Amino acid sequence: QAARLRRRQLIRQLLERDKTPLAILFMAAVVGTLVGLAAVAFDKGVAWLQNQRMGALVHTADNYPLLLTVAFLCSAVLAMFGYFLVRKYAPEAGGSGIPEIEGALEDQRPVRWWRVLPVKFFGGLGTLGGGMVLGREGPTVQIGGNIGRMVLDIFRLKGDEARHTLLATGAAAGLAAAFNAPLAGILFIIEEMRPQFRYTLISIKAVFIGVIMSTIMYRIFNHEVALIDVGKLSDAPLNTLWLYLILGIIFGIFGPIFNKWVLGMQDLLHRVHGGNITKWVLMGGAIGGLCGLLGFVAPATSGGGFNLIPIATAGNFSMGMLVFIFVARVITTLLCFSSGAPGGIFAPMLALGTVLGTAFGMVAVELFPQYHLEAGTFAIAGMGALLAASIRAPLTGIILVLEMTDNYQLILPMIITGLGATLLAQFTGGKPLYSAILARTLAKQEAEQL
Amino acid sequence: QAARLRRRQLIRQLLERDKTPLAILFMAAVVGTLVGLAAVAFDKGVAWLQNQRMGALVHTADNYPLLLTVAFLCSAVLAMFGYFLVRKYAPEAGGSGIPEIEGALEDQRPVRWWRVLPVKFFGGLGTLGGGMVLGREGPTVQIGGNIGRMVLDIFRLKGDEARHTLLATGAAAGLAAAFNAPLAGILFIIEEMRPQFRYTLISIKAVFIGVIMSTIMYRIFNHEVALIDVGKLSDAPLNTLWLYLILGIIFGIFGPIFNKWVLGMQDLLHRVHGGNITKWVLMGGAIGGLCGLLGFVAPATSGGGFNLIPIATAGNFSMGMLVFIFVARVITTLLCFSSGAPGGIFAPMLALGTVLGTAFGMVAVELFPQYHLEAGTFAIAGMGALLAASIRAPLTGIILVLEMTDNYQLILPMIITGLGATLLAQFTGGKPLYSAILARTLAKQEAEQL
Repeated sequence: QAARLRRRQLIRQLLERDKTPLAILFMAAVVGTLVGLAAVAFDKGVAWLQNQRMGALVHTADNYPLLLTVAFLCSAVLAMFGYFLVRKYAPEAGGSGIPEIEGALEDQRPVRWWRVLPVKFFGGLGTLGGGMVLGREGPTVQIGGNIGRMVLDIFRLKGDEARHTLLATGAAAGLAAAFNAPLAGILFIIEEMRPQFRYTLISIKAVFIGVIMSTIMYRIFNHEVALIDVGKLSDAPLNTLWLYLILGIIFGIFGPIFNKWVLGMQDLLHRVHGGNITKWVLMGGAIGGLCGLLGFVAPATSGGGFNLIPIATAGNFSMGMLVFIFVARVITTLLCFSSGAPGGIFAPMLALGTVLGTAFGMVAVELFPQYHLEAGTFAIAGMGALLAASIRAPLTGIILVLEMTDNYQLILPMIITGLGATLLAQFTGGKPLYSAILARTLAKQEAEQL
Repeated sequence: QAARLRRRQLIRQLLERDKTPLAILFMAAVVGTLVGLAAVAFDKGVAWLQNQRMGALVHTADNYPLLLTVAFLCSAVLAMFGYFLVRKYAPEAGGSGIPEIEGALEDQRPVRWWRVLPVKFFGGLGTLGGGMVLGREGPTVQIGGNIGRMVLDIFRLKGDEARHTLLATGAAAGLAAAFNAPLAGILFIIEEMRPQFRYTLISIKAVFIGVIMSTIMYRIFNHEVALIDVGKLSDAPLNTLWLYLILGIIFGIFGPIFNKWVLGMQDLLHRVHGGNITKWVLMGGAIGGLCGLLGFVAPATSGGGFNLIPIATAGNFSMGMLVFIFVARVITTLLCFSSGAPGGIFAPMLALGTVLGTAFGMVAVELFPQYHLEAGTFAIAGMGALLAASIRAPLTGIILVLEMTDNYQLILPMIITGLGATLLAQFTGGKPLYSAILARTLAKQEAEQL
């Protein structure tokens, strides 16, 4: 008897499908333009801070320790400013922000646009211009979601659909304009950040409008220079796909170890300061001054993670340097992100994945010679593999790497590794990172209520 | 006040995420291999039948009307076989198949793998080798869904998640092996074919296994024959994006008119025969014969439409011929899909979109000289536009055209034309075609449920 009414409802629902009102479809363009302006202001600010920190070496270019000490000092105070702002005015700004946007899409974790926008925009600017290794997409995604919550009370719009829709398209535009990827912004909304346990009416056309009205405002400035440039590499033949599957096995068995390391280092770095604000700011300044000293000398194991990647793929880079770069980048990414720093972790995961991919490719080109292999394709194949192993977002983790490279023909070696890094991460016994940070924060929020 | 237990359940849900059983994840590989085998068997059979229908002219290459009438006769009987099959044995194999899989995934529309596979695999072979304007997409997606139901009663696997997951990965691999696109096959499922109103539990990873396990089986049998081969066209600068927006407005004002034309032609060709099986298969023979005739003479306005796109973009063509090609293609697609013949209207939408894109580009290169334009860019921007304006699937309509063309440098004109198509196809008042066909057959089912 239930089949009589569900078809009567399904006919009435299908004859009015994908019909979203013009109020939402126009308010999703102003948030796209605003996030597109704010993201390029963020990028110009971090580029200006990096340029002035690189130009500060010519003041005293004679003494080595007294030359690195002033770089350590400015990278320390530029991170203490951001840490002090985050711990004082809005403690929700810490971490990567994508778990709090995911929480705000499911009615917990209240977003405060009046409070957390001009502490994120001025704290992430400091701790990203200070040479720390953080992906500059996390603050842009949180800034996008909070600009979406800003322009819903500024223009006083009402409804239990608009506060899902504008909150989604802001966090789509923030991921689109931080990577110059106008498709990964949509595919990180419809795959990961949407609530996977409840049906919501997130307007996909409004997400489209916000993504293109932020990608246009990203491409008006800094015209067509990409964040990563590498030419059309060698095509991957059919008989070598099992090597990419083996790389997926390695990445999937590495992923949950990285998640356990991050979730343990968070407890350790919280225990070493005990909740004291001044001790936390001093520890953040010390841990950022490490990030800036390695940005000054031996500059490969620091920075945003986009000055290292295109020279590892199809480039001269020895394995003895490569294993040190991998170990040091694990250490300094674990120090940066797992310390409450305002900053996301996509670009360090992409850098770790492409360094381990270059390592596996340099192993395979000497171990299996009869395929006439190239070591450059394994870096592009394993770029979107640590994302598929630790975020468990293996469709946008492949679409982003296909987007920012313009190297199509290894889409099947990319997608094999993107599957095999999630199969042997589920069967290993891991959890997704951006769904575990939200669970930990929700447990900490609930356990305070006695 | 109700947040004393729902977030406590949300913590338990978020900790246990992406935990798919190994039985589902292993049954999602045998369906991938079987769809990858059946699709390339379908493609090799339709290629062989096209080869015999093309080599039949060598036997009688002296007389024009006696050469044309035997082509008319074989193209008529090759469609009468498919029409007689689809009307005698399984009447649910008509049309496209994606509505009869989307309705099957809503736990309506009962799947019959014992009855729909050996009618589609032998009738959609004949009506596509005969030369009708049908895609090889619908008959592969429906064969995929029926295989996904076949290996669930073969292995007698019981579940409330497996009967949607296998039915989803079959219709994922059916689109992935029809275009050599292992990303459009997933982005058709997680965007369009899933339940858009009810909360479902389609596991993303088990679609993701079967897509690559079908793409490998595709590429292992067809060596290197790409679908569409056009070179790297000139990238659109940011002062001519409004031309792609205007093309999107034209496509959006065309889209619902095309949908209403198809929906009207369905009732017209239903009323012209009145349920008579012999009159219907004679109508199918006439509509196959007067499409194989245009396959022989003036061969642009027939076929799947993939022997036309490299001539349309980056090729010499006249607008006075292109107008006739467009109107004849709309007439023959209207007469071929909307007549119950087993064939998807997906490739005759791609060909129509790139024809209208070339017709916009060859107007704009003359009307706007100072832009230093190139007419082949607008064809690639308009190929992914009729899907966004009539199927209203504007994400897979962009990812698929990015797959089978390999032109990333115009991804922003492509996405602008796609959403400018869906905006003026929503504000005109149209419905998506795959959600209108399902609503019409559900209403026809409710009519006979007295």
